[PDB]
Amino acid sequence: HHMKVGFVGWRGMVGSVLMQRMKEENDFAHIPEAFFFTSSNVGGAAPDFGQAAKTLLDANDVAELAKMDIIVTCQGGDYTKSVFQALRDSGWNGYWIDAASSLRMKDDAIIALDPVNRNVIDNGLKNGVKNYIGGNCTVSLMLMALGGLFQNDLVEWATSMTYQAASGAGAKNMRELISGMGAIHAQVADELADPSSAILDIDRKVSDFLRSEDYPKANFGVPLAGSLIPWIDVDLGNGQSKEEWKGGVETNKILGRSGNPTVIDGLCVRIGAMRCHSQAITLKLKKDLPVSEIEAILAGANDWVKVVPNEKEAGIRELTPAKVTGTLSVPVGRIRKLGMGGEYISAFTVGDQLLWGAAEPMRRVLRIVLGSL
Repeated sequence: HHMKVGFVGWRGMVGSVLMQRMKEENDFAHIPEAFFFTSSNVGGAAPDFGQAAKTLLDANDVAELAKMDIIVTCQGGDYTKSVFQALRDSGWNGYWIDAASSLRMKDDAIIALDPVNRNVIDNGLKNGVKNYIGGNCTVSLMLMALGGLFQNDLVEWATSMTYQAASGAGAKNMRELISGMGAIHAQVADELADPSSAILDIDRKVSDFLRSEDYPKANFGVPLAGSLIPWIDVDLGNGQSKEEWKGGVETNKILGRSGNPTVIDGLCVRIGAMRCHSQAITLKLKKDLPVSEIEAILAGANDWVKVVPNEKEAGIRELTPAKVTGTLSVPVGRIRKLGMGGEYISAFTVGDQLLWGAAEPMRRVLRIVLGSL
């Protein structure tokens, strides 16, 4: 009833979304003693959520961290590597709630996505698990949409072809995306304002610009605005990106199915959207069910998924980054039987990666951890 919660990386993008959400749900009213840490500004001002400690503690001081009962970090994997094992080596037996991928595949850690795996979280808490890690964006967003099928063991395999937003690469990448949009338009601003200008002239100027060294591409390396990038994260050397490899491993740990795991594969592609990830998925199901029953199973899974009837007008209104950005809704639609047989379906889902793909599972598992003491 006297728990001390420390926050690291609250000032970065993910941490800033977390703080915003915790303010919106009045989470700090449920935190007896909140503390804010810093890698740069020891003794400076903490964000004012009404907590007693108004000044920043040293994020790199393992003894200061060990004073917390719970550490909530959005600082990233390098930070986690710098202090986590040193903290545990000192005897610190508190809770580590982390956005980063460092500890995802450790046996003493749970990937928290409670609308999908609350039963797993509740069991770790009773069995002494102290590490609750946020899942990779694409998997968590996929399971928010499709958890009804997976949780019922109705999925034999799935391939997801993704349309991933810049936010997953960072604030700098989001700023570069909009800058590129502005620089593309500025090349043909006059022609666009002239209704009699030739489309092929506009077109040639834009395509020349995407191949010119004047295009702003410092962060992605290549154009994103006006283009796409069919590789995300590092090259594993087997033709697979690390983003694609996190697919099968993370999905099966969240559910608890690393014993007889479901195959999750596909291609991860960046497109010019700000912060929604979209996925076009082929699934082979273990049963030939009608679309209506599949849809009922999906709808019943959790409170945030939105099944969209498979019609044009609803699809283009509901299943887009324009609709979903900044919201907690996870629409899924285009549910159709495929030509290969009754057990093959398509699904298309859109989800905000800064919320369900990052900050939102963290505030909820913080509350669960606090509600357990």
